[PDB]
Amino acid sequence: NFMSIVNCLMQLRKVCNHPNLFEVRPILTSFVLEHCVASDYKDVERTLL
DNA sequence: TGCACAGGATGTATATATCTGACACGTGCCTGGAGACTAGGGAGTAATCCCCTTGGCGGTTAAAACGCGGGGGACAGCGCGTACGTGCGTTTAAGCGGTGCTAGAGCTGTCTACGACCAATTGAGCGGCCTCGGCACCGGGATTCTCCAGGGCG
Repeated sequence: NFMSIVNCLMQLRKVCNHPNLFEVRPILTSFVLEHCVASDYKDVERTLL
């Protein structure tokens, strides 16, 4: 359509000037890995103790 | 003389034959069950067109949203007294057993108006249209209507 062209270009025009595209830059927090392999051996430590 | 006893003279729950009421079982005539013919009413499709959306920038306005003062009205506390709450004896009248009736409730033939079912006309009622006089909104101005400050009065 003629509307899809304009609405598709408004996102590039929402970029080139400033990153207005939702402008989400990750805060770069660390990884979320919850396993903590030693916790799996915690029970074995309890039984042996 | 004062006293215990042996038997009659009354009660009383106890056990037995007896009187309603309701559940249980055996019928036969107006119901249902079912078989066939008709057919128009229901399931299915081919355009269609028509108002209803798609997505989001801005500019501006009217409506929504927040914020504080305090004024009056909701609301707690408390005393009063008369208006029902509670308890007696005394009365009028419904409950109930039983009775003589009837006049209106209730099931059944006759036919006869009289409304169900079906062609032919049309005209009065419905789709379409295009105006103007009543209607929408607001100024002008008079009128009322409430709000606040003495002050004459306690």
